[PDB]
Amino acid sequence: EAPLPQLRAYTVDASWLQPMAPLQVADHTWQIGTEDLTALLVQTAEGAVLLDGGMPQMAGHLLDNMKLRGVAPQDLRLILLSHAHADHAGPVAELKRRTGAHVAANAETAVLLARGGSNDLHFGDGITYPPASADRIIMDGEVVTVGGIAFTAHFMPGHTPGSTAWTWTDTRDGKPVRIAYADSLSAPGYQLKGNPRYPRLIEDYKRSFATVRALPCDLLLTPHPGASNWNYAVGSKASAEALTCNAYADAAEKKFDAQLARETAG
Amino acid sequence: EAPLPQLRAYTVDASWLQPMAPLQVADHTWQIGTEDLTALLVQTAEGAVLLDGGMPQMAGHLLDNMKLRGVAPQDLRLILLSHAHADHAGPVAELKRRTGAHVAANAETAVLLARGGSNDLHFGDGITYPPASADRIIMDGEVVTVGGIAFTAHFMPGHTPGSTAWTWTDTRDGKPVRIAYADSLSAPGYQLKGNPRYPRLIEDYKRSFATVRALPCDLLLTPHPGASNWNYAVGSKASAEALTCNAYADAAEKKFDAQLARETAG
Amino acid sequence: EAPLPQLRAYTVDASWLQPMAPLQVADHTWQIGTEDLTALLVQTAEGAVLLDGGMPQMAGHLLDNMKLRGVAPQDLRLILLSHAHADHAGPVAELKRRTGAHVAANAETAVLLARGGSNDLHFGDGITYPPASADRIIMDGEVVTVGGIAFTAHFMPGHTPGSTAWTWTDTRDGKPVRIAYADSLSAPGYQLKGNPRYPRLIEDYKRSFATVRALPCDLLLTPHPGASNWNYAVGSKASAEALTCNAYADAAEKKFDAQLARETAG
Amino acid sequence: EAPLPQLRAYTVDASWLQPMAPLQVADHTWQIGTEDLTALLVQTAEGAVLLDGGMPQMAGHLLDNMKLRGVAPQDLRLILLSHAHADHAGPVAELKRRTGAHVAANAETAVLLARGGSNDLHFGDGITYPPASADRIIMDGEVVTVGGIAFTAHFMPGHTPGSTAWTWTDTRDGKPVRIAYADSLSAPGYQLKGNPRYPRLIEDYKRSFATVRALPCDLLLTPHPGASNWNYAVGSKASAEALTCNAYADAAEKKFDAQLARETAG
Ligand SMILES: OC[C@H]1O[C@@](CO)(O[C@H]2O[C@H](CO)[C@@H](O)[C@H](O)[C@H]2O)[C@@H](O)[C@@H]1O
Ligand SMILES: OC[C@H]1O[C@@](CO)(O[C@H]2O[C@H](CO)[C@@H](O)[C@H](O)[C@H]2O)[C@@H](O)[C@@H]1O
Ligand SMILES: OC[C@H]1O[C@@](CO)(O[C@H]2O[C@H](CO)[C@@H](O)[C@H](O)[C@H]2O)[C@@H](O)[C@@H]1O
Ligand SMILES: OC[C@H]1O[C@@](CO)(O[C@H]2O[C@H](CO)[C@@H](O)[C@H](O)[C@H]2O)[C@@H](O)[C@@H]1O
Ligand SMILES: OC[C@H]1O[C@@](CO)(O[C@H]2O[C@H](CO)[C@@H](O)[C@H](O)[C@H]2O)[C@@H](O)[C@@H]1O
Ligand SMILES: OC[C@H]1O[C@@](CO)(O[C@H]2O[C@H](CO)[C@@H](O)[C@H](O)[C@H]2O)[C@@H](O)[C@@H]1O
Ligand SMILES: OC[C@H]1O[C@@](CO)(O[C@H]2O[C@H](CO)[C@@H](O)[C@H](O)[C@H]2O)[C@@H](O)[C@@H]1O
Ligand SMILES: OC[C@H]1O[C@@](CO)(O[C@H]2O[C@H](CO)[C@@H](O)[C@H](O)[C@H]2O)[C@@H](O)[C@@H]1O
Ligand SMILES: [Zn+2]
Ligand SMILES: [Zn+2]
Ligand SMILES: [Zn+2]
Ligand SMILES: [Zn+2]
Ligand SMILES: [Zn+2]
Ligand SMILES: [Zn+2]
Ligand SMILES: [Zn+2]
Ligand SMILES: [Zn+2]
Ligand SMILES: [Zn+2]
Ligand SMILES: [Zn+2]
Ligand SMILES: [Zn+2]
Ligand SMILES: [Zn+2]
Repeated sequence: EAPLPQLRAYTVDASWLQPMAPLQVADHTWQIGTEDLTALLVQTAEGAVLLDGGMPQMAGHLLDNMKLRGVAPQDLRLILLSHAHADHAGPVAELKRRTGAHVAANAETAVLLARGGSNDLHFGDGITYPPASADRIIMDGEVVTVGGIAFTAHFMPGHTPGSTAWTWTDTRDGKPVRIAYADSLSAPGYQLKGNPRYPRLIEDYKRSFATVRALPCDLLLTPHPGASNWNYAVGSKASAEALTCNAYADAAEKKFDAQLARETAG
Repeated sequence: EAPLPQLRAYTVDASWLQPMAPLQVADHTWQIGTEDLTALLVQTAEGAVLLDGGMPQMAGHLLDNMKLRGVAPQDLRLILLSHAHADHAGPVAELKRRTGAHVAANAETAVLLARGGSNDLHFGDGITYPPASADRIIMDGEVVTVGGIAFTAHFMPGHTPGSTAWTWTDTRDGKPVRIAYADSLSAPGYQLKGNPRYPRLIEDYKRSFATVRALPCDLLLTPHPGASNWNYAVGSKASAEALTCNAYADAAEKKFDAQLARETAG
Repeated sequence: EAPLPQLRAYTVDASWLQPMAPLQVADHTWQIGTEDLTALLVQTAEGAVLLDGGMPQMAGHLLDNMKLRGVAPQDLRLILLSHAHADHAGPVAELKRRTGAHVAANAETAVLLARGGSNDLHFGDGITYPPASADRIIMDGEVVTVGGIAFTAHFMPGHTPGSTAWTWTDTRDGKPVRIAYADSLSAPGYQLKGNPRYPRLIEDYKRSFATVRALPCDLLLTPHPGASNWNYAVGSKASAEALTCNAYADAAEKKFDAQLARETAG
Repeated sequence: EAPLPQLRAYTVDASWLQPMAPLQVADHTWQIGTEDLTALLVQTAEGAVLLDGGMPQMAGHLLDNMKLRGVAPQDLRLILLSHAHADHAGPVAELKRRTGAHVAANAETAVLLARGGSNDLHFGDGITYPPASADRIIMDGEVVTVGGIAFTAHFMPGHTPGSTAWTWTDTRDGKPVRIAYADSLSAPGYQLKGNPRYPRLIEDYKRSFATVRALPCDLLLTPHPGASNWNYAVGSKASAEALTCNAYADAAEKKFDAQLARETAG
């Protein structure tokens, strides 16, 4: 009688899809995504690095903003990721096809990216995107260097098994600024306790809060800017209310502890 | 001002998603998909073969019908495909996870399946599904045998580069019936002439019409039953109006020639 | 003048390639590899599991011993691995082609297996084997069940990033025996300190010694039987001198500490 | 009693491993491989293309010759292949890691490259190399353009299913020269007739001879220079005795016909 349900698209708040002009974060580092999704362009003498790309439909916008910054498609050398969900790695496959970029990621992120976010530990097949391959597998603490800028990977599993914080030192008019691009610490709708697909989930989150607290962190950014209290829409004041890494980890742990207590109740 | 567009789901006619009970095609062969999408179960002494699975959301229905036929999940040994579009290979990844099945397919089908139908030559990223890996690569004319039933692959590129017809001989109360499961010969919205992503498209279709004409073909079935004039909803009369392979290829070539003439006009 | 060097084969001690008849370890568990490489067959009512396969050239021998145990190729349901080096995962690709088996492994093991052991963190391309794909990705502590026998994964990174101990409870004439198949803890020729390809190597080994100490462990086996003092060549006395998990971890840590001190010296 | 055999390395004639300085073929095109294996560097205003790399151990030599030509590792934009055997695609994985290059290849070549030449239709696992992934899948007749130089793919299956001829137009002091890099047409030790792994092998070779005859072909080069009568070791006279595409196809077909007759005899 009833047919099987139609496929449902992954739809998001309009602000996550609202294009913005490039916003300078430090001397070499620019936010080039949307008002509510981070995509960081780091420009060096020997090419550019992109950290995250946002949603699948953002590929053209990212290339447009790269061109505004003077980065031709072939000048993009490397793509790094916070984690391989559709709202952060969405356009990676298309960006690889349209640029000279390689992708570097840890093994967990590589296997999730290669299945386009399908068979997610918590989302199943509900939130997917075009698959892409990682060209370089990185280990915890490994340094990736482009044009002399060194990016250090800090694994912080929990939100995904492959969740990664990336740190690098830029300058603000020549003076060092230690940037920490810390991954999400949310657990949206997750089963936290006794999860057969992620048995050590709680232990991983708890260690990840400590990892984030200890990051070198003059300036924190996050894949969802609201998580670190950034306001990309207000330009020069965008960073004014930004959290420290310590405060971001503390807020995330308090939310996590409350969610765990509610799960025990329900 | 305007945000980027939301992602759009691949939605289809309700009849493509309308479950049906198993319909016997020959002694060992059953249609177990929906009223308007073919999924053929061939049952042998040494396990079962599935030819196509339909849409991604059909995985549970297929397993239900397998159980009605006496095929436990671990009894499914092999998945074969007509072509790797979402409406025929949709549930392959999930079926592999939930059964003991391997997938056998040609290289073109394997590479399209492995990217979940993304970066399609004609559809781009508009019609995708969870990626799956082929476990065995097959060549044109290669025979795959399960439980003594021999399935022969006949490449018929055009609708996709990897489009394949599968033939086998079943029985009807012990008497031989040469079954031809011929792939689609449609070109829905395709640019046929001077296509930079498929320069020899017209030559491939034209050869594929000839391939289909020559198939051993007592009984023709097609991924979309309407293409061969099957009527799955009427049970015992389902095959009554079915086309021959010759008539199917002729109708497809006439449609193709008309579409090519219209493309030249527009 | 001098040509580039010829490729060099991965050659091993003859005892690693010396076939042996199946040796019973417990009611359902058999050593079916060679005198000096472990390959464990666990036989259940609903099919068999293979833990490791040894060297690439052992595939036929493994299938022979499976047949002696009553396991037809299609009865092999699952392959599990200690780690994805050529002397333990060597024949996995061929076994998958010749049996109905899937492979389950963590993400690190999956990415190393998929490149056939090439670009190894320590061996480069010197020790490789035919690539294979993991069909199921498992997380730390995840339970995989076949025929009612539950196998629990315990990650113990160091020898490879994906190194895994597998535990299960068998019986000895109906009485429970907790088997621990603990991975290698060696670091043959490895740079341990300040390794840019594995920055947290020492921390991972140190945690892995503790993981092995805590395993449920009535009977310890290891990929190289000599590491746990097994003597496969003497049949019924093969397990007589076997180490406990505690003693295996202690011996490995003492060796590791000495090697680290020598590396600091040299 | 007897242990299983040791693994055997793929060893080749010394001349295949004999490094040579870059040899100019046309204004933009250089032979940069060894005396007996072709590796063509095409240098454009917008980066370089490499067609084949030879044996796995040639990676460093190729990078050295690129540097002599003024091509830094990051200037290599694209790798194209004749076919994915160890003596032509051997160093592709390492070159991708050490350069900015992507690989473009047809689906058949991509699936063979991704398993490192293992499970070869004729060689089994005897001739393998580190696996690499194709970043772009190309179709027959598709044009790939770098720095304004257009490379056209011409499929010529037989030696491998994915065998490809690549054509482009260079200049000799400004005057057009149509270069044809035609793949191997040998069948070394192959079973040609009734091959269950390649049922249409003879038909594919026969069509491939015709494909090679029709190539735009002012100057023919081949993966093994001896096949087209090149003499890389004599510098300026290297091309003097080179065959036409017509003569290369004719010689290959005569050899093929004789081998087929001998196979029928034996
Ligand atoms: O790398 C040390 C550096 O990090 C900062 C924050 O940028 O301090 C963080 O790290 C310290 C050691 O891990 C912690 O004591 C501190 O709580 C944490 O914020 C800088 O203060 C310090 O120079
Ligand atoms: O979610 C952060 C994102 O929201 C915007 C509005 O689109 O700013 C809001 O959130 C900021 C804190 O994260 C507030 O300071 C601001 O007042 C509020 O409008 C974006 O600008 C910001 O990137
Ligand atoms: O395999 C031959 C077999 O096929 C049939 C149809 O089932 O005929 C088809 O193939 C013939 C040769 O390819 C064609 O002459 C014919 O037009 C085509 O239908 C049977 O008639 C025949 O026994
Ligand atoms: O598209 C074929 C598919 O449509 C159904 C109705 O759901 O049957 C229709 O098409 C048949 C020919 O293909 C007609 O004979 C029939 O009268 C018409 O309703 C399905 O039954 C059939 O599988
Ligand atoms: O799972 C507990 C079980 O393991 C054994 C060994 O088989 O003890 C091991 O684990 C204990 C807790 O992790 C440790 O105290 C002990 O040192 C270690 O050997 C059994 O004794 C126990 O029943
Ligand atoms: O390396 C273990 C492996 O070696 C053999 C001989 O081939 O046995 C040796 O090692 C045993 C301890 O691991 C000793 O007890 C034995 O005396 C010695 O010969 C194999 O039997 C064993 O599997
Ligand atoms: O593309 C035509 C061009 O190719 C040449 C050889 O470079 O001729 C080849 O192709 C012709 C048509 O395919 C054949 O007639 C000829 O035999 C073959 O060598 C040039 O002669 C011609 O300009
Ligand atoms: O196999 C071709 C390859 O061999 C060399 C010698 O290393 O040259 C030989 O083959 C040429 C024809 O292909 C002959 O003309 C030459 O006289 C002979 O030495 C290499 O120079 C050539 O690249
Ligand atoms: Zn400045
Ligand atoms: Zn997320
Ligand atoms: Zn998110
Ligand atoms: Zn019957
Ligand atoms: Zn289709
Ligand atoms: Zn369809
Ligand atoms: Zn018993
Ligand atoms: Zn090892
Ligand atoms: Zn080992
Ligand atoms: Zn010049
Ligand atoms: Zn070859
Ligand atoms: Zn060759």
